[PDB]
Amino acid sequence: IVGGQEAPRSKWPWQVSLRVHGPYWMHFCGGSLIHPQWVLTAAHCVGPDVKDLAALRVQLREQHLYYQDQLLPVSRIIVHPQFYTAQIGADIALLELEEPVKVSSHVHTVTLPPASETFPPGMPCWVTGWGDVDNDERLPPPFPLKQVKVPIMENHICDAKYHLGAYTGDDVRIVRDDMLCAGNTRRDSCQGDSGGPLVCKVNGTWLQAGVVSWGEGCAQPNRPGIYTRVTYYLDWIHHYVPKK
Amino acid sequence: IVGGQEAPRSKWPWQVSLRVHGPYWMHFCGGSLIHPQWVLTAAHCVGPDVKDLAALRVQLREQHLYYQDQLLPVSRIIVHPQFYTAQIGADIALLELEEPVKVSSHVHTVTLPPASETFPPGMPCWVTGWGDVDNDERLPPPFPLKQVKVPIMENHICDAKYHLGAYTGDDVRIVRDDMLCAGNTRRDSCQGDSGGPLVCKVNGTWLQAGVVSWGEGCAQPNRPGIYTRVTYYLDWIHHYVPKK
Amino acid sequence: IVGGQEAPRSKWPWQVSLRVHGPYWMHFCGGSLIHPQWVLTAAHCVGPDVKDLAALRVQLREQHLYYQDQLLPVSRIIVHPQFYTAQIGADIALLELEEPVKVSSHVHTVTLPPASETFPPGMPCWVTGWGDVDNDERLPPPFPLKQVKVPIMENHICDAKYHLGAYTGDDVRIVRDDMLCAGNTRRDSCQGDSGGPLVCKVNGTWLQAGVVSWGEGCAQPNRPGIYTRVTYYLDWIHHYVPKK
Amino acid sequence: IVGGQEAPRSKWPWQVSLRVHGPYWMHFCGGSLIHPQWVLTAAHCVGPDVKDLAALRVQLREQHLYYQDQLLPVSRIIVHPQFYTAQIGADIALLELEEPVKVSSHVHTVTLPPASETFPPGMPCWVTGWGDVDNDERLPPPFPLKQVKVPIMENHICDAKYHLGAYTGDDVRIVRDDMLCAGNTRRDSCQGDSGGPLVCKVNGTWLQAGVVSWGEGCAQPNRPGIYTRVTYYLDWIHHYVPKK
Ligand SMILES: *[C@](O)(Cc1ccc(C(=N)N)cc1)C(=O)O
Ligand SMILES: *[C@](O)(Cc1ccc(C(=N)N)cc1)C(=O)O
Ligand SMILES: *[C@](O)(Cc1ccc(C(=N)N)cc1)C(=O)O
Ligand SMILES: *[C@](O)(Cc1ccc(C(=N)N)cc1)C(=O)O
Repeated sequence: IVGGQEAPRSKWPWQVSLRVHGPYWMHFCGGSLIHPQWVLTAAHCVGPDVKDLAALRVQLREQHLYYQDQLLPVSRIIVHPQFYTAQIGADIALLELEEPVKVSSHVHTVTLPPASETFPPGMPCWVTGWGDVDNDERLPPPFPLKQVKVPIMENHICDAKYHLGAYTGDDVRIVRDDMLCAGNTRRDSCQGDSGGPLVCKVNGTWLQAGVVSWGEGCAQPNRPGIYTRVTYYLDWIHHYVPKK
Repeated sequence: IVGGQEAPRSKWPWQVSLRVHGPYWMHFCGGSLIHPQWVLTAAHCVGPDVKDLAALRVQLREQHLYYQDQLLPVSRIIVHPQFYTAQIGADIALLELEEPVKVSSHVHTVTLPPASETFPPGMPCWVTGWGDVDNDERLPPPFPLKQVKVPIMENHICDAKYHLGAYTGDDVRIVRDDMLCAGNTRRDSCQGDSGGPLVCKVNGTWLQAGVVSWGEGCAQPNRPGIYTRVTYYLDWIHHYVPKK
Repeated sequence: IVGGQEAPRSKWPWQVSLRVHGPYWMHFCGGSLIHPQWVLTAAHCVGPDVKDLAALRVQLREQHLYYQDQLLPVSRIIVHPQFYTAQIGADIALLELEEPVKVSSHVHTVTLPPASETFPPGMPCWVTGWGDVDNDERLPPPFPLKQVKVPIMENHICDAKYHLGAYTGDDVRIVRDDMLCAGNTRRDSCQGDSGGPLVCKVNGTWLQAGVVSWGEGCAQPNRPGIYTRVTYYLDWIHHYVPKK
Repeated sequence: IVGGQEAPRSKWPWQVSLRVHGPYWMHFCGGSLIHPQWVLTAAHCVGPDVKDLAALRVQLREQHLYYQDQLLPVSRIIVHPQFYTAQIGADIALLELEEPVKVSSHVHTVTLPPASETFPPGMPCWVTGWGDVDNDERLPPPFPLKQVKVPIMENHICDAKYHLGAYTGDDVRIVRDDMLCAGNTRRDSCQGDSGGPLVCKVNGTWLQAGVVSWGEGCAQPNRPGIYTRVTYYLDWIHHYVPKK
């Protein structure tokens, strides 16, 4: 997370760390607990190539990355059939936990938005994660969970900003309708934050607007971070994730 | 160039090496001389972001990479307008030389293919460049120009191979129509070969079928090399490049 | 610490970690508390070149490296005058803390051996530290304190081993008299443990036999770890460290 | 070679490049031809740990590092028995070529200084090599052979500087008697030059004053380059290398 501060010990009870079997289960992406047995994350964290579930393990919310690990195995990985590359969109995926978790005040789910929310500019949205604090500036130990308040931005205004300084004709759409932009030159999600959540407090309830997807560098001018529009994949998600 | 051998001192007269002003003008992509004044290459080598022409410079064909440079400045860079990402297609771009070249036996142009030629499997095709001799295995000095003979693949079988081991549904074309495939587990282009020419001998003559675009690594099984199908952009090329 | 295990949360009270002011106060060497206001460590961790005290910092014994840092600043650095290189010997130094520490069950001084001791082969000795667990294999997070039990080796046997496979004449001494050897092809200290302690349980008492000084790699055949022999610099240590 | 320029195609006929069989025979040190069948180089380049001659190979003087290689195998390697560390001394070794060379105007031997010769402060001495051009700044291809003119410095003055900014006592001698100093903050030998010649023109003749040995960084303040004193090991050199 570029900019921001260390999230208070009881702030994002839905945050989860996706780990791989390295020399040690090393954090490779984030995700959010949307149902006691399902995790929502970016497909590019686990695709397009098939991953062996043994190599994967989930860590629910924790204030400092490796200090109190309690790795949960995954039972099934579901990546969107249209996903190939983040720039092409559809960068989203579900990880089914082998066993349901026991929700509490410190670990409980995030609410998906209704298929009628647009998350216009002005909304108080936040991105959270344990990713780099700047370009090629990794998060120094003790790996505290950082949060940042980012500003939504009209896809159209965004798409345009992405053409400034580029050879790409304007008739060519860079920012797809299934994506959502947010951030500025000093506030942005970054490498290692992928799969994490962008949640906005709509009418008092934290809703998950998007999933950290891609971008051209961390907090670069005219290059806001791109997130997957949750509302665009609400149905697909529900094919697997029951309502309650 | 995975596989292959060092190329004869008089084999690929159209080969060029694009250089960036580093500590030195180090090579970063190849090209092909298609007109005494224009260089054909992959857009991804010089785009989508705008590049400083002074920071660029073209080196004509040579047997050993930095022994006898004779750098030529580039007058204009013309990246295809629909280009944003290699996977998305349109990975082609043109470079106009400030000054023409005095063609010879060791350095002359390559014949573009006719708009009809499809280069079906069975054609003898070669790829040329100074790139990695395997994944993360950089070409050792004296940096000899290597050539390798690759087998052409039909796009539908190429697309099919690409779906093997991938979560990406089959109704999702991974290998577009403006792309071509060539290569196998022991023969293929690799990092640093991008922008290079895939040429085939069609009826006793060397035509350039494709420009080294992307791939999922180097010489990996079921992930053959993707090249920009030249015939597709034949028109566009000609809009800038005069005939002869 | 190559080989071994994670140490008990109440095992090595004298352990300290030296921190350099970087992006964060990173650990660069171990060190021991031998007096509530004096830290004993290897000269190479802080010399021969003069270091600035504002950049150096001592952290007391902690189970996991960066979790609950409580940095203490250093008042003075006293390297041994005869020091320039580890191989040449005299690899020892003292760090005067700014303020005395409040000794407890978890954090208290280690007993310096009497000038009479030798710690002959067969001594139950242990080395502890937060270093590499193998050559080029850094300590994976959460950085637990490790401990490994190592066999003391007689100098003359150790010097012979150091000649096996080397060009250096036998008459030439590699292992000096102010050095001590301990370890084998499976248990040894490593990069990062430098400056730490090698304590032995002498007649029901923990005595610091040496300081992790140098070696030709971690746990390598015919190259056991070389430690500074403390009895040798006792009088020197005492010119600054009050008795009790 | 920090500072200096590319040496003329006929300036250092005695120059040689030592090569280790890697992915390719990479230059790891320089040396000099002191007799048609022996090469003199710094011991640390080939010791103290025994090396396999099948992996070493000597390339004679060549203007550009890998372009026109002609590797010669070694028959015997003789490391001075007192060697173990450069800071300790006796950094000198001899490689015997399998066959005598055919010396010529471009490739022939250098003259060894007479026992008397001292090389007073200010001497017109030169260092030549294909090493780093600055700390951590490697010599970029085409790897020209570089040279630089460095001023000799008296051992007692040089040793004085090696104490400036260092804890080491003035009573402790850092710059040993079998070493020699040369260079300054903008002209100095560097990483990869080890073993190369330090020749001085003394009364019309180029005499090999020293051998690049060690130093605390390249072109660093109060840390002039330390070379091995040749006059010092003459007798030994001659115990193997015949006179003429
Ligand atoms: C993701 O962290 C990659 C990623 C995501 C988002 C941004 C951004 N600037 N918004 C940069 C990088 C991963 O895959 O590690
Ligand atoms: C290109 O060389 C990248 C590149 C090109 C081709 C392949 C391949 N497997 N055919 C892999 C990578 C560059 O950008 O340097
Ligand atoms: C020390 O840790 C260096 C060091 C010390 C000891 C050994 C060993 N094999 N016993 C290897 C390396 C430092 O300077 O970090
Ligand atoms: C030598 O090149 C190491 C070396 C020698 C001398 C200097 C110097 N500044 N005089 C720097 C480095 C090797 O072992 O590669």
